[PDB]
Amino acid sequence: KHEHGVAQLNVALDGKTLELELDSPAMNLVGFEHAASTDADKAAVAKARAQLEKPLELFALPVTAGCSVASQELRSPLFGHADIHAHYQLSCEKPELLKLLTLAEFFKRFPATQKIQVQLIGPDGQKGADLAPASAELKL
Ligand SMILES: [Zn+2]
Ligand SMILES: [Zn+2]
Repeated sequence: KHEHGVAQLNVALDGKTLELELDSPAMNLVGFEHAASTDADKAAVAKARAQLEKPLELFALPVTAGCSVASQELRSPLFGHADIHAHYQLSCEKPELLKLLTLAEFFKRFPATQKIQVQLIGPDGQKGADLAPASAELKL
């Protein structure tokens, strides 16, 4: 799907491993999808790329759970419709303390995003949910 204002989040939590795949039209992240001609356009892309480099902050992961970034890919053309793909593998020393997942911070920092669609998979099974700025929590 490429619906402006909607992003997909796949989440896989197995023991100490946390895996996060975000797919999004750029419209909700930089505010356009045209090539980055100008240099008030180039700044807008650098800002986005920077917030996407700090997943512990953007996904508001508890510090209690001792989560570390193992690895991180950010593919996009901007790095005539355009997507942005972000992939993160994370290692958490105390995953028992990963109770909830808030996209509150995400909606804060990319407010042109109206909805995120979450797949979660753990050893417990598969969970699905539309998150909105109102309703932005999911129980793991
Ligand atoms: Zn588009
Ligand atoms: Zn990927």
